[PDB]
Amino acid sequence: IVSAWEKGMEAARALMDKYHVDNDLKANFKLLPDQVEALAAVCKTWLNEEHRGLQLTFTSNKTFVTMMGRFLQAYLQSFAEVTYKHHEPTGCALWLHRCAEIEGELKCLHGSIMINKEHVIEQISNTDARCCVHDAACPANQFSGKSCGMFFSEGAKAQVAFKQIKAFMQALYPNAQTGHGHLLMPLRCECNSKPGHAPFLGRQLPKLTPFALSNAEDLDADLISDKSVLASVHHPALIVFQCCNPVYGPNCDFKISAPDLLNALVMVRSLWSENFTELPRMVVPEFKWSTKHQYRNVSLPVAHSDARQNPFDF
Ligand SMILES: [Zn+2]
Ligand SMILES: [Zn+2]
Repeated sequence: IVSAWEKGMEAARALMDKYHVDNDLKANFKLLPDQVEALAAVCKTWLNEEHRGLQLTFTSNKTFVTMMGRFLQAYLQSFAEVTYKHHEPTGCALWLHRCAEIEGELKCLHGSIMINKEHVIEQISNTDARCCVHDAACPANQFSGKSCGMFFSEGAKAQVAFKQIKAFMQALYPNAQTGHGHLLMPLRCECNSKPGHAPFLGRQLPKLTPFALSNAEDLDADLISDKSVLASVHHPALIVFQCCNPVYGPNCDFKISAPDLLNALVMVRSLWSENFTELPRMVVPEFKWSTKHQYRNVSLPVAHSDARQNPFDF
C-alpha cells in the first residue's frame, strides 16, 4: 500500500504533464490545499483546447477557471483519499434555498422568510425589497450583528433568478431523485479562501445578487429547444456571486453566475472522464446556518451637525 499523498501526486502530475502546464507550477506542486493554480492551468488548457467558444454570463474568465480548479482539486483529493482537515477544497456548499417554492416569497441563509422593506436609492423607490428577518428593524440594506448579509433591492427580480437556477438544474438533470431545490454556491471568495485569513468585517460569504438578462425577452422562445436556454428565457435573471464585500478591509474581483458555477463543476466531471475511468464520490457540503457565517457588523454613532458653538443652554 501507497500513501494517499503519493497516489494524489501521481494523478496530478499525469494531468499536468498531459496538459503541458508551466514547468515551475509543475515542479512546485505538492498537492497542498492552497495549491490551485496548477490545477486551474490544467482546466484552462483543456478549455482552450476543447471549449474555445464557451460563453460565460456575468462570470469572469479567471473566476470560472479558478472554480474549475477547486473542483478538480476536490476530485483529485477524493481519488487519492487525501483530505486536509479545515481545508474543504471546493469552497462551496449546497443551500436548500426554498426561494422558488412559494410565489413572492424569499428565504435567507437562516432559512427564514425575508421581510418586505421599502428601499429608496439615489431618487428611486424600491417598494419590493427584502431583508434577513434579523435586519427587520434596520434601514434597508444595512445589516445587524445577527444578519446573514442577504438583502434584495428587488424581491421579484430575486425570485426570477432562483426560478432560473432551479429550471436550469431541472433541464440538466431531468430525472434527478434529489438536488433540484439546492443551490450550489461559493462560501469563499479570494478574501477568505484560506482558513487562517486575517478576520475582516461585513459579510462572511460571497455576496448573492440577482442580475437581469435584459435583451432576453426580445427572443423568440419558439425557435429554442435547449431546455437550459429556455430556463433563462422564462426566467430572465441570474443569481450572481461576487466578493464577500464588493466595492461600489479586503475586496476581490471574484464573480461567477450560478449557472456558470454549476457548469464549472459539470465541465470538471467531463475533463475527469477523459482522464480516469470512474469519477470519485465528491460531496459539496450541505449548507447549515451557523454563527461563523454571521455578518460582522460595526455600528459607529456619527454626530449630526449643530450650528451651535455650545452643546447646552445653562
Ligand atoms: Zn438571514
Ligand atoms: Zn473577496
